Amino acid sequence: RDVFEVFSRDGTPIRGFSRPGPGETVVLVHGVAMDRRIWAESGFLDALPDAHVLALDLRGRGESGRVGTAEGHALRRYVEDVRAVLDRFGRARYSLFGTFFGGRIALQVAAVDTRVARAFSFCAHAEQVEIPEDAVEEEAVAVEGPGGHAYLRDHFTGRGAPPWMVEACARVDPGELGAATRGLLHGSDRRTERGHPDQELVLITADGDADLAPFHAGERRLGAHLWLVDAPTRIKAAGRLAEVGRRVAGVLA
Ligand SMILES: CC(C)[C@@H]1NC(=O)[C@@H]2CCCN2C(=O)C/N=C(\N[C@H](C(=O)N[C@@H](Cc2ccccc2)C(=O)N[C@H](CC(=O)O)C2=N[C@H](C(=O)O)CS2)C(C)C)[C@H](C(C)C)NC1=O
Repeated sequence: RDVFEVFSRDGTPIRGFSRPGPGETVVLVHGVAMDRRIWAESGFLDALPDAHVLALDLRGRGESGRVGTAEGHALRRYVEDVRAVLDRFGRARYSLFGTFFGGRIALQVAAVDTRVARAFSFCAHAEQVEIPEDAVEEEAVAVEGPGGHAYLRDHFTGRGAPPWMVEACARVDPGELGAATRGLLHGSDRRTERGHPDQELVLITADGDADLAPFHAGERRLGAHLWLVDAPTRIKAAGRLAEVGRRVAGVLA
């Protein structure tokens, strides 16, 4: 692995790693309370034998620049972070894969960037969502204070998340957890669109997902393919991420 830095539109430095390979160029986008270490820890990275893998830390996470404001965590800024990585590696074709909100980011990048040949969204769909202001603010308060890491650790432990997902939360600055949560009130609720006709769009979720309807909506509206894994909930589906990586490898091959 080599490390890289690029700058987003708003000047935020975005840091990541590049794992060279002779195959397709894949860009990996982590979830909110995560960083780029999850790709190796989940076994997803090992499941892609040939790809040139680019894994970024989104703003405010990992080794990327701090933000600390709700507006600085607007979805459009994350999209800019990812597009800056596409610029650095200069390819005409990329395949994006994102987990949870990272999947939503990947879908939005696909909508706006014609260099995205494929986008895979794990446990996030493409449809418009309702984002209640009170629930957002309550969650932001719960994650940003002294007890915020413990709150998330307990939440994910009680819901059966894999250990790497439980542990990643404590690596995120609490102020960035709060600001990222509040960032949802700046555009995150709009549906995503297909970027161009030849793009391959894939949604993945738990077969037991309590809200599969919007995943089927994306099949109809975007021509996305839906992949299911054996799990009762989206959080538990994260235990299957390496297995999903093997199926991604089959597409890239
Ligand atoms: C419940 C709580 C622990 C959890 N909060 C987090 O984890 C982090 C901590 C800081 C904020 N965090 C967010 O996530 C932002 N908060 C939310 N987002 C919503 C959501 O529904 N997301 C979906 C994916 C999705 C996205 C876009 C479009 C479709 C689907 C989802 O499946 N979420 C599961 C939780 C579960 O299955 O019950 C997880 N998502 C985390 C991640 O993205 O990394 C890993 S687990 C809407 C508004 C996007 C809600 C709510 C308060 C607004 N709170 C959560 O989700």
